Amino acid sequence: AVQQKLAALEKSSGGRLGVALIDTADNTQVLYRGDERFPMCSTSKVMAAAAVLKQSETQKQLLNQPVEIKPADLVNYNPIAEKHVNGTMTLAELSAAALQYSDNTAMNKLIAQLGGPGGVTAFARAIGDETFRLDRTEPTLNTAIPGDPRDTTTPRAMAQTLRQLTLGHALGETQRAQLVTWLKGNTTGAASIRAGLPTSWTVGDKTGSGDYGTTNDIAVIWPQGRAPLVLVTYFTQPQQNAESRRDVLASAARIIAEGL
Repeated sequence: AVQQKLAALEKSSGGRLGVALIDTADNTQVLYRGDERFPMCSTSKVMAAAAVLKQSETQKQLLNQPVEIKPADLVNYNPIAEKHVNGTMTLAELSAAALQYSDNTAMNKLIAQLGGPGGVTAFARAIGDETFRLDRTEPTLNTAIPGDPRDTTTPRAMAQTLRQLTLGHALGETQRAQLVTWLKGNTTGAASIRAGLPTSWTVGDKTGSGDYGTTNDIAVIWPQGRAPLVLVTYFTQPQQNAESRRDVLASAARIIAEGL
């Protein structure tokens, strides 16, 4: 009934919906188009941040390293970086800004720290994620062009990776805790998965948004009284300037919750 409910939501929305739920109490999965590729957009900021966290396991003062923010470094959405122009931000501050405010300059700095998009993909591969690919920096990674494999992943692989990063051991203990702290402090997710879930649940999430009305969210969820969950929702639309449909992600989370 869950797959049918999700299919009906997709049909009503006019778009293409991808869902993956992992219930870690019993490791059950719920997927909808779970092996179809979707543009990741700013949800990629999770992987990049984790990759920097991974680097910091073997470079101890790495998170505290200042990075210079030049005027020319600013892109299309720089709510935090725009205040440190002609200054510096440490990698911890950049990671926090990327994850919790979706600052695209912060993301580009994280990518640069990793040696380019392929460094993020290389981190994905090193932790056993064989589907993720990051090809471009911000803002062009948000073009979300139908069928373009660049900067895409699948809901299933994204859910598994998010589990390894936040509940599994792809990262060291302190690094996993730091990533969880960052996700929990996200400021942009109130209207996405969170809006479809009971209000007493704790949620760490990362939203994303892009062209083709691309509207994404990936979350680790601690329900009241039960084992955590991973829920990824990737939504995209047929027209390039389509408006974001975050309510669709909320409705998918609501459907998925009623069956858990």
